[PDB]
Amino acid sequence: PTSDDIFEREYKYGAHNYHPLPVALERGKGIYLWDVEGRKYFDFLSSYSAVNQGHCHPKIVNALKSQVDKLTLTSRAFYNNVLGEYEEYITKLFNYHKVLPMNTGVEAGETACKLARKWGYTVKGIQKYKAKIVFAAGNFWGRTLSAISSSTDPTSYDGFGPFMPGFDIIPYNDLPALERALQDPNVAAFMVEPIQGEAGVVVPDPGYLMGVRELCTRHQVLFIADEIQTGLARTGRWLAVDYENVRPDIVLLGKALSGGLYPVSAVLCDDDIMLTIKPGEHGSTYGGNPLGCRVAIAALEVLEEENLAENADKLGIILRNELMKLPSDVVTAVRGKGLLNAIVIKETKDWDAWKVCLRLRDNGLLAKPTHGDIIRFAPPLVIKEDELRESIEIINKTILSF
Amino acid sequence: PTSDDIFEREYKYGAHNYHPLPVALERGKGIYLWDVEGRKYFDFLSSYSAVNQGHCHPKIVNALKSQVDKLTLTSRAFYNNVLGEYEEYITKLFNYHKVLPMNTGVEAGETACKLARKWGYTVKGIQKYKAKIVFAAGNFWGRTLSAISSSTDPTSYDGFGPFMPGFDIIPYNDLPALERALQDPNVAAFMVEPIQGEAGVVVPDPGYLMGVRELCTRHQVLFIADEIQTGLARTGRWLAVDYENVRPDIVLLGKALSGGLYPVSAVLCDDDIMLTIKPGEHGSTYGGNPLGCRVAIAALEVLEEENLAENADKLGIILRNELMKLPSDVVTAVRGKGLLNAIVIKETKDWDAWKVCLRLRDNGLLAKPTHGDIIRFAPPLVIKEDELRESIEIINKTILSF
Ligand SMILES: *[C@@H](c1c(COP(=O)(O)O)cnc(C)c1O)[C@@H]1C[C@@H](C(=O)O)CC1=N
Ligand SMILES: Cc1ncc(COP(=O)(O)O)c(/C=C2\CC(C(=O)O)=CC2=N)c1O
Repeated sequence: PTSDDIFEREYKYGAHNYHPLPVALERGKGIYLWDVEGRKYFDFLSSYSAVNQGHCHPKIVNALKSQVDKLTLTSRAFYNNVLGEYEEYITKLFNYHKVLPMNTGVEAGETACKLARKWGYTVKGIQKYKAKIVFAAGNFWGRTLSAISSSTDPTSYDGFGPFMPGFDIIPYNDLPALERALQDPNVAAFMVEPIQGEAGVVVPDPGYLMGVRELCTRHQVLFIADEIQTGLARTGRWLAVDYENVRPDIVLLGKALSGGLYPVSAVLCDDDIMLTIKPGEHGSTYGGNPLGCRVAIAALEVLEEENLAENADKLGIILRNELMKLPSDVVTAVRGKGLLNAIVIKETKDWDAWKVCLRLRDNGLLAKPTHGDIIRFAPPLVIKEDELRESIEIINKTILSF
Repeated sequence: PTSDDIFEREYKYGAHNYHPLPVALERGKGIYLWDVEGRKYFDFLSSYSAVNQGHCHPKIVNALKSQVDKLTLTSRAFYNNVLGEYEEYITKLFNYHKVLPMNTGVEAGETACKLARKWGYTVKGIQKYKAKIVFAAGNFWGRTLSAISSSTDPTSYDGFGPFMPGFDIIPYNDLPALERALQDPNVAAFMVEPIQGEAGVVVPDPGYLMGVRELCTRHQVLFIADEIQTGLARTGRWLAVDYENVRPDIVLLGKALSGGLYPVSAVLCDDDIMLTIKPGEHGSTYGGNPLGCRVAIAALEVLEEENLAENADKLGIILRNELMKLPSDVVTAVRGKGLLNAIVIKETKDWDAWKVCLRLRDNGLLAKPTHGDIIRFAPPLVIKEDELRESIEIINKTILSF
């Protein structure tokens, strides 16, 4: 089974909704990935920041192994002995009254939208089905019809049919626009990434998140922080909103909540919001199952025990300082926080970000462009300074190779 | 670590979106569950048919244990060695050109709606954005904003903001209604469960599915079969539509696709539909990851080698025959196919379905009511005839003790 055999088999039998970088991995550990021919690569994508803990982290693997012989799925029609322990752990970790467990990032987002509308109708007092949710241009929170209904990316929404009403879009990093939107008392929530990941690591100006908090509070609007990609130590803090000391009304976690071992996502908020949803009014077959819950407890413990936020902070400072040494008639922008970083590749009609990632792959480093000309650099947070130095050398010699 | 500790902790720190049967499980094996006090129960819900293969089936556990050590998540920005093997396997198993992997059943349904809309615009010629999707009253396909927009159950949609446009609703088990609805040329698809599960195991009349297939073809409308619950041997066939030899345009699979070990779903269809979605136009972080694909291959293999379809066919006949022996004063209807079955209870001031289910629990059998008065009986398909008779005697004991 060769890489080309793998490419062709997927092309024949799988949908073509992805165009992946041509590399075929069969193993991963820590910061490293191996393809089927045995070549080794630095992972600088981390599955979009889902493997913050590194691939196949042994403590998470052992949690999964311990629970899978015991009990894996009851559905929430019954109780089991694991879900409560996890719920107590994660609500006490992030200091919210309650958690609503789901599986994928987009499901946590859908759940937040449902809580915001329910809260708007039953607490704020909006007349039924006039509630609005505001989003920021550039946002990505998944691919359901609701989620693409808030997207400004034509590839997400075009051809996918009438869109969800009550979803309004304002520019990112634009407080007066948010103030203007929040003039309308029918607005129930503003959902926003503290740093926009799929948009290309778009870091807003300092004080943006503080102003969001103050505007949402002043207008009695729920502040929903999507931290599915920025949370869990990726940017150098437990939540990226910790950089500004801001407390969202709802927090979304996913991705790294499981170390990549299991689709686990979380909706955290206080009772005044969460309990707007009554028994039978929301759910998911796999949401809150014992296996994902054991995996999630272990994944969070790893983030804490190994001090991965502080490592991400220090190493991100180093990586950004080395990337800013790149020439600028080639790299026109370097941005990021912690180990969520990007560069912007001045795309001639001679070379582009894709060619850059193909040559990075040839030199043993795996990264993928987004929105054409942006290259994200987002390695697992267990990377060491010497490993980061070697990877930076790969990046330098590749960029300069063009 | 008692049952009441468990109830109390979940009340404190978990969302209140379920009201579960008060039983606190900590182990499952095959058809059996054990609670934290050591009490043993027959599982007659099967996590809504996600554990068709029984709890903790060893072949699926070993598949998961074999992969969790190598590679669990690259995202589909890269290729991995497992996904294409699984795609070849499942597509040849069900005789469709391609599969689009997702994680949860609602995500497969959303994916199908997006396929149907995009096919309507790009193949059928419907003007953007006028494409409709027809659904049957009583349908249940998850809890996203889209899915509840097509629901006729007030508990799923009431209070949940404005609804998704372009969905029409007709009665179930009603070919003339479908015929009338498909006069509109802007209809792209009809999505329907071969047997409505959450609605209370509502079995359509013989020939309904043949007539659906005929009307969809006659009017150039996609037939989407949601077999997330009815598929994978549950009703005594690989797909419930196999009872009438009908081939939907799109098939949804979920739940038992992983034996309960991992959230895996799938959307199956031929090229002329599947390839209306181009690269970058749809995906999911965890969709198609190698861990889920290894468990899904093993879960399917279990269903084939242990002959669970024939088992559920024969044993479901035995179960329905014995449930029809119950008194028409208390049990007013019996229905089902294979091991997907339910009874309807005559509600009086001396018993209701919740009371019956609490007493079933006290007698060693776990079931949950749906829509008030319907009890579903759905044990794992690995159950044996003598175990099924023991369970039936627990049901007789319970019903006749009222
Ligand atoms: C994921 C993403 C989601 C959707 O999560 P899901 O894929 O488990 O449904 C929601 N919120 C955020 C902030 C993120 O990041 C990815 C973002 C994309 C990227 O290129 O960064 C691709 C996604 N799968
Ligand atoms: C036919 C069908 N289609 C889609 C979904 C959504 O799947 P999901 O929960 O997102 O994985 C389900 C799940 C159901 C049904 C159910 C009950 O009471 O029967 C409780 C669930 N959570 C389903 O049965």
